[PDB]
Amino acid sequence: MGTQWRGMGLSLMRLDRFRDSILRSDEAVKPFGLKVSQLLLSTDESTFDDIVHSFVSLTAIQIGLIDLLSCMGLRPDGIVGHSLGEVACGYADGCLSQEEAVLAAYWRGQCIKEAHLPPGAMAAVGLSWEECKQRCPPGVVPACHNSKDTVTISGPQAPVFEFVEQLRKEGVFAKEVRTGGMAFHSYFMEAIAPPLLQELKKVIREPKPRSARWLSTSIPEAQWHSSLARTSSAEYNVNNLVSPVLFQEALWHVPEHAVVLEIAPHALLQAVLKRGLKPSCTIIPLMKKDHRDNLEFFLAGIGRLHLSGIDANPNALFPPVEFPAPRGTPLISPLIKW
Repeated sequence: MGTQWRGMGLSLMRLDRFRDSILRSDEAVKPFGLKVSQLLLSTDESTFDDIVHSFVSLTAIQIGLIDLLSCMGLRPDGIVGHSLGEVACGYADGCLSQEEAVLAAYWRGQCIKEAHLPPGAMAAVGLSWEECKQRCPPGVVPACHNSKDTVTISGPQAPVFEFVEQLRKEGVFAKEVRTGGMAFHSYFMEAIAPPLLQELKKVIREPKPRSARWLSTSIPEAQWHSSLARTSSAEYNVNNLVSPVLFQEALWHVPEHAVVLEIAPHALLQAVLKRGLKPSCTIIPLMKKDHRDNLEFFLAGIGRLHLSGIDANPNALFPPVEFPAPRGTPLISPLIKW
């Protein structure tokens, strides 16, 4: 979360595949009365202010991007999700269905609102994971282990603000992240677990095993053989919501020279990936916040991908060209140089 911005995805909606995927997601979530397309074309900035709308739109956009990438034939060798979007990771891995993932995200959002818990805020802290975790005041714990340098914590706004100001007193980098006014990955969510799991079981009926490529970021590596990690069951998603995000831990398994694509409406985690990844790795945003033409940025990302040695054919994105070609098409043989 935290990447949604007003007007996101409109540029890419011009593509046939993306619009079709968005329509399918909207149909999937149709019964509840929410239209992802309506949200995307929505003009009010507050449209993404709603947690439900933000979650649904983010999941839909991630699924659409995955569909576009699969259209060209790209087959990921690894998969890593960070807090929300784990469900999108599941859909990419094949263990989940588009309708299943969309419904899961929507139900997560809905149950989140129905909790009506006290306000919760997260602030990014320049302090490392170990020092912050021990230094955390009561009611504040390590929220997400983004990287060695940067760790985020979640808790009641009062102690969170007090510790943020105290840390800023030392000069350590501090910054509050837009949490929608509510905490995550903390004891707070623990209350919401029962109803959320009930809804997911109502939604998830045939859990499928997690693939080898997918690396759970909510299940510590020592437990990756556990019952939870085996299948992307509703319980796994609930734990994903409640448990701390061990994003940094999984990064160490990224092989050298790997090409890392950031499947997201906004390339938020680019800096974290650069800091916490092997220098040989390469990063490609695939989408920029409030960019003039997100389609151009996506095409540039695909081009950079092609420059990286991976094979991707842009023709799949657009409608097929009828053949044979019209007479007068320029000769190609003269253009070849040896």
